[PDB]
Amino acid sequence: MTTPAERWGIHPEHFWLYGRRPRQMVEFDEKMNAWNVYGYAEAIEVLGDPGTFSSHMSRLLPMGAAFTEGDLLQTDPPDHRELRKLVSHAFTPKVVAELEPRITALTQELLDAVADRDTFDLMTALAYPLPVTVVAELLSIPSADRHLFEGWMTEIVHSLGAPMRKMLEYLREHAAECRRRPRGDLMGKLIEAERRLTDNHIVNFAKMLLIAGYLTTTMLIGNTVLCLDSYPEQAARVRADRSLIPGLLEESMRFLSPVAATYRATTRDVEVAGQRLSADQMVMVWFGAANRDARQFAEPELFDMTRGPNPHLGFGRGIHFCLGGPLARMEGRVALDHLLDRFPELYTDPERPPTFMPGFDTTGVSSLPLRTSLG
Ligand code: HEM
Ligand SMILES: [Mg+2]
Repeated sequence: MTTPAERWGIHPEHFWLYGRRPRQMVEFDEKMNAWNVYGYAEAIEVLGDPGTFSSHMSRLLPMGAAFTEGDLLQTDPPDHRELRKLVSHAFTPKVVAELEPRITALTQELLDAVADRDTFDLMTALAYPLPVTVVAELLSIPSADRHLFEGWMTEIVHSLGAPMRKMLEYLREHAAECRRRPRGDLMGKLIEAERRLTDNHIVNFAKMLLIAGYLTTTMLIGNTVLCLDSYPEQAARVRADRSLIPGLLEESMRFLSPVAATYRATTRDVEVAGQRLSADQMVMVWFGAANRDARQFAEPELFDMTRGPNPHLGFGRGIHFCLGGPLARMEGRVALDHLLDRFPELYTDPERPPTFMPGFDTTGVSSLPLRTSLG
């Protein structure tokens, strides 16, 4: 069975998508000026030692100058635990269950708009519009303004290979307005914590949460549909047994990891897998490669939606593991379950092929033209 990567030419430089094993699991990369970690055990070691492998990437900026406080992804212990503890109750299974009906209603509304189409782009119809609502609800952003965020996000991703300033100014005004009558929501918790967090900290957290929760989820949705198109026997079984959807989404994350790598900075000289890293060097931890390591996964080149256990690193591991995982799992499940209900047949179009997000550290669909019948 031809993989999505082979069929569509996904990230030829991500050699693990093509079954090739690294020469060694830790290796220095000249173009990025960074150490790459490709192995599962080595990724676990790096992720589990934040004292040596810092997430505060500003430490690598050259002599000179830088304000990332409030961004949990950039924050090391001891502040990391304190900031995460302040916000973590916004991400629980109880919150997931409270938001699920809203996500289901929005999914059905989005599908009504395309249900009669002969062809449509899954990404524009469903995968891009859906994931803003969760982040907007967490941040108490008015329903009126959520469209702004979809536009700004996709625009900024386009520029990278105006919208960011407008988004940040909205976020600063939103922080200032939320101080007027704070409520028992996440914005209020950020405001009330006690030094205290300033609007700069709150804007950093809000920008982080949009980066973290939007396009990742979009890619998960698109990637999973792409996998169903390439593995149609598995897709038929999913359609007939929707309890397979969660394991399908986990295998999609293992096989096409939306976050292909994260970043660390060494704080000291350190040896990993026989390699001598120096202090003040960048380390890229390639979740996508670790997710193909045959020391951990049997037949890692095969897409198997019933793989279980499936301890993939698509949501990370250790202190920074994805706080949004339960929300993302729900969004993917709701999107896929209703898509399959509304379209008894879906196919890619060899004349309008899928395209992929450009970032070298991502693995995901950016456009997915589909046909709703053959003919
Ligand atoms: C399938 C979709 C998603 C993927 C693949 C994903 C991937 C990741 C990964 C790999 C990390 C760890 C990064 C690191 O350790 O350096 C992470 C962290 C994070 N993600 Fe996600 N994520 C997803 C969905 C979400 C959603 C929906 C939210 C918001 C609810 C979110 C918010 C975050 C936050 C806040 C962090 C930082 C956690 C911390 O610093 O402790 N993510 N994500
Ligand atoms: Mg350093």
